[PDB]
Amino acid sequence: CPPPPQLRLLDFLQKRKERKAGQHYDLKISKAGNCVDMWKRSPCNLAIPSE
Repeated sequence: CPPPPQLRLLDFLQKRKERKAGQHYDLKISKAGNCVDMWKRSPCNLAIPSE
């Protein structure tokens, strides 16, 4: 059986997704760029510069 009203948004999204995906000059280099705790930093040990 179909869905009720107020959920037609699912229909819109389903039909829209199929159309296509593309963009020229795509500057993103991260799939996980949508994280939350972006403030965390791993403890990094630098090597002593020569001079």
